[PDB]
Amino acid sequence: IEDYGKGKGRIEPMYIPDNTFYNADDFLVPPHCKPYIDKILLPGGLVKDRVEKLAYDIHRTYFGEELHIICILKGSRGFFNLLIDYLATIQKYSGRESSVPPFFEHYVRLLTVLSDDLSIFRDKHVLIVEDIVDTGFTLTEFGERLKAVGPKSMRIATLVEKRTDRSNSLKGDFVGFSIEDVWIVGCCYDFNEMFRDFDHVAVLSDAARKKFEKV
Amino acid sequence: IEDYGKGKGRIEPMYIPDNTFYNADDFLVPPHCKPYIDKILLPGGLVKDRVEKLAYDIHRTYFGEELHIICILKGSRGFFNLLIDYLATIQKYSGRESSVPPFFEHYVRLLTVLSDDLSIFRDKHVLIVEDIVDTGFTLTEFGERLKAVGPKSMRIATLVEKRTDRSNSLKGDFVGFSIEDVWIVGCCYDFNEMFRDFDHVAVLSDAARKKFEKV
Amino acid sequence: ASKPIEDYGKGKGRIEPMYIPDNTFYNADDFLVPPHCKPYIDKILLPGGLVKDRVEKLAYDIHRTYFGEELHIICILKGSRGFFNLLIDYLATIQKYSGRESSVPPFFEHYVRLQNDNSTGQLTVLSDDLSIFRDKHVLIVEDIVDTGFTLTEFGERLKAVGPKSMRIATLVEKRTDRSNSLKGDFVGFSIEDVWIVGCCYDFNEMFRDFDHVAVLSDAARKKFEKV
Amino acid sequence: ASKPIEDYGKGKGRIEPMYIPDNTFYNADDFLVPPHCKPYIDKILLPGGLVKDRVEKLAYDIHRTYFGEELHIICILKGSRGFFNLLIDYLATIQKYSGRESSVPPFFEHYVRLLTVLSDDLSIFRDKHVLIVEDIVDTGFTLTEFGERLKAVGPKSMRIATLVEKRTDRSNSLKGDFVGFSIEDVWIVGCCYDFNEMFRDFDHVAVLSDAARKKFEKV
Ligand SMILES: [Mg+2]
Ligand SMILES: [Mg+2]
Ligand SMILES: [Mg+2]
Ligand SMILES: [Mg+2]
Repeated sequence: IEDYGKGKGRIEPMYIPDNTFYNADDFLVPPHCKPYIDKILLPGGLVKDRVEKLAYDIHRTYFGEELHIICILKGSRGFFNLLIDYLATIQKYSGRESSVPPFFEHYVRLLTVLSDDLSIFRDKHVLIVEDIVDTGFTLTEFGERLKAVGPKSMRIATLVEKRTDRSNSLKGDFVGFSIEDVWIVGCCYDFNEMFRDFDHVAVLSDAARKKFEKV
Repeated sequence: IEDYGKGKGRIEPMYIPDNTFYNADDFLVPPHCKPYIDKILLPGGLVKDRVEKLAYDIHRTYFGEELHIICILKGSRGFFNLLIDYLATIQKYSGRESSVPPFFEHYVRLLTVLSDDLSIFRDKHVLIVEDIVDTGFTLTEFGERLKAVGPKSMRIATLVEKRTDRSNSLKGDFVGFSIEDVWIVGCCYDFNEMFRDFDHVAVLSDAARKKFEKV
Repeated sequence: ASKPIEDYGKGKGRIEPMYIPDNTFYNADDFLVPPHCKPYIDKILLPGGLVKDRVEKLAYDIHRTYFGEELHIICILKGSRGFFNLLIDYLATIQKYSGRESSVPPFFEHYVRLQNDNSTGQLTVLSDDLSIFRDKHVLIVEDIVDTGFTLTEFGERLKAVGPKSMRIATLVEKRTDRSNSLKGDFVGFSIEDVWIVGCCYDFNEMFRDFDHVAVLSDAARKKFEKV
Repeated sequence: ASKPIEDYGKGKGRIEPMYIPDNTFYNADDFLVPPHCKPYIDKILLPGGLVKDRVEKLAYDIHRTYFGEELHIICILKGSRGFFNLLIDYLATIQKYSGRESSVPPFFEHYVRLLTVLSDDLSIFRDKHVLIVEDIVDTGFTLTEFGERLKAVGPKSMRIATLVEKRTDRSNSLKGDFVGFSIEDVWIVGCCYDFNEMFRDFDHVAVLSDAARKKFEKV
C-alpha cells in the first residue's frame, strides 16, 4: 500500500505524440457540437479499443478475486462504464471458472471525495477509477482515508494522463493514454457541463470557449 | 404538472403475461450465476430492444428543448446507461438539426432521496429515471421537492412496473414492461448488491436466496 | 477411400434449442419499426435482441467443440447472411477473451449460393473446388433447413472429399409434419410452422433488413407478391 | 441525366478520404491481440475502432445521397465483407432513427465472386442506383471490365465505395466515390485484409510483417 499514486510497475499508457490529431470533418459530428469542435484527439473507437485492452490488463490482474471498483462520480461516468462492460464480458467468455462476480460497483461524489462508510474495504481490492487526475490532492486525501481501513490493495485506473509540469504528479497503475497537455472536451470530459455526450475526446475550440464562457 | 406519477399521456408498457419465463440454460450464464438462476423473465436483448423503443418515444417527446434526466443512483445504472446511449445516437442520425444536446445528466442517490442543490431545474424539462417503482415514499417526496422550483416538466421513466394490489403507487410516463409481482434479479436488479452484472433479468431462487447472507 | 462421415443431418447428440411455444408472439407496436415495414408488420416471432442472446450461446457451444483446431464455416449466400455474421463475430470474440491458448484462428469463411407456385425445389448449392475441405472440420450454416434436398445433395458432394467432420448449424427449426429430414447440430429456436420474414428472412427479397423475425401478414403477402 | 454515369471510376466531386500521413502507426502492444496473431503483428495502421468511426461517416454520406431512392449494393466476395457489413448495419440504423420516412428499404444487397467479377444476369439493375463495394481497388481491370458490363444494362448510376485508398505510382486507375482512408503504399492485413487467407478475423488493419510473411506460404 505505500505505493499509491506512483504507478510502481504499470505497463506504460499508449503514447500519443504532440500535435497529433484528426479532422472532425472526417467524422459524423452531431449538429450541436458541430460548430465547436475543430480537432479530434482521441476518436471514440480508439478509446474503446484501448479500453478493451485495459480491462484485460485488470481482468488478468484480479482474476479469481473480489474487486471493488469505485466511480468518482460525475466525470468517471464514461470510462468506468466502458470498463465494467468489458470485464463482465471478458469474464463471461473466459471459460476459466471463478465463483465470484467480475467486480463490485460503488459510487462517490466530490474538492474532496465524499463517500459512505469505508469500512467495507478492509482487506479488499480497491480500484478507484477516474477520467483523469489533474491534481490528485483529492485522490491523495481520499486515498488517506482508504488506507486506515486496511484494504488488500489500492490501485488507480485512469483514462488519460497529461504530460504536464504543473501538479502533484500522481499516476495511475492502469492508463489508457498519455497526452499533450491540451484542453479536452467530449467523452464525458466537459467545458461548462458541455460536450459530455459527444463520442470523441476532442480538443476545445477558442469558439467553444467563448460561447461557453459568457453573454 | 399536476400529472406527475400519474401516467396520464403514457403509452402502455410492453405487457408480459403471468408465469412466462425462459430457461437460463439455454442462455450463456456466467459461471458465478449458474448455480443460482433457472428462469429468465427478460433477455437483456429483449430489454435493449424495448429501451431503444422508449428512447425513441422520449426523443420524440423532447426534441429541440433542453432535457435534464436525473438518475436515482445505484439501482438505475443499467437503464439510465442504455437510455442516453440511444438518446444520443438517435440525435446523431436524425439529420434533423437541433442546437441542443440530447440530454443533460444528473445523479441523486438514496427510503428518501439524498438530494443535490436542485434549484437549477427552475423551468427545465425533467425526466426522473428508475429501474422499477414498487412504492412511492420517495418518488412522491422528491417530486414535491422538485415541484417547488417550478420546473417546466415532470415525467418518470421506469424499466419495470409489477402488476399490483397496492394503491397511490406511482405510474411511469415511459415504462419498459409490465410484469407480475415477482422477485427479479439481474440487469442491475439487486439482491444484496447481487446479480447486478448478470445480463438478463432473472426470477430468483430460494437457492439464490439462501446462499446470499451469513446464513 | 476416405473415412465415412457418420451421422449427418441426423442431429446426433445435439443440445435441443430454445423451444418457442405455439402462438407465442410479441406485438410490433411495442418495438421501433422502420417506415418501410410499418404497414406490414404486426406480430413479432423473435425479437432481434433475443436471437443475439441466443446466438451468443450457440457460438459458445461451437467454440467449445472446435476450439484449438481449424474450423471452416460455409455461409450459404443470401439467406444465411445475418446468422453467419453474428456467429463469426461472437466466435472470434470469445476466442479473443478466452485467454486460453491457440495458434489457429476462430474460423475460415467460405461462401456458396442457391420451389414456389409452378416450379421446383432444386435449389442446387453452387461452389468452387471443394477439394479444399479435405480433412477439415466443416460447419454449414443455414438460416433454416426446409427440404434437406440441397444439403443432402451438397452433403454427398462434400463427403467425397473426406472432410474431417461435417456438421450443420441453423437459426430455426420449424415444428411441422415430416420425418426423413435433416436436423441441424447447432440450432437456436424451435418454432411452430408459420411463414417468417425479417432479420435476413425474406419475402421475395423483402424484409431481410428488418431486425426481428416476424410473421408474414396478409397485407405483406398482398403488397409484395408477383405484381 | 445530371451528375453522370460516364464519370464511373473517376471519383468526381467526391469528398476526399481521411488522410493518414506516412509512417504513422500504433503499437500492437497497446492492443489486445488474439493469441494466434500475437507473434505476427508488431504494428497497427488502423485500429478497428477508428474503422467503425470512419464507416459511420461513410454510411451517413451514402444515406444522404440516396435517400428515398432504391440503392442496390454489390458486395465483392471474401474481400469486401467486413466493410460491406459495417455499411449495411449503419445504413439500416441511420434510417431507422431518421424520422424522415422513406417508403423503401435502406438497400438491397447482392453478392459477386471473383481476376474477373462473377456476376449472374445483370438485368436486375436496369434503371437502378448501383453502389459497388471494395476493401480496395487494387488495380483497374476487375472494376473497369465489370463497369463495362454493368453500363450495358443502363443503371441509373454506378458508384464505387472503397475502404482504403493507396498512394501509388501506377496511377491510371479507378478512384472511388466513397472511400474510407488514404494510405501509404504498405502491405496491410486484418479487418478482412488477408495474407494468403491469413488474418481476416483480426480486428485491426495491421502492416504485414516479415515473420508472418516469411511464414505463411513459400517456406
Ligand atoms: Mg475526476
Ligand atoms: Mg432503484
Ligand atoms: Mg434456406
Ligand atoms: Mg476486393
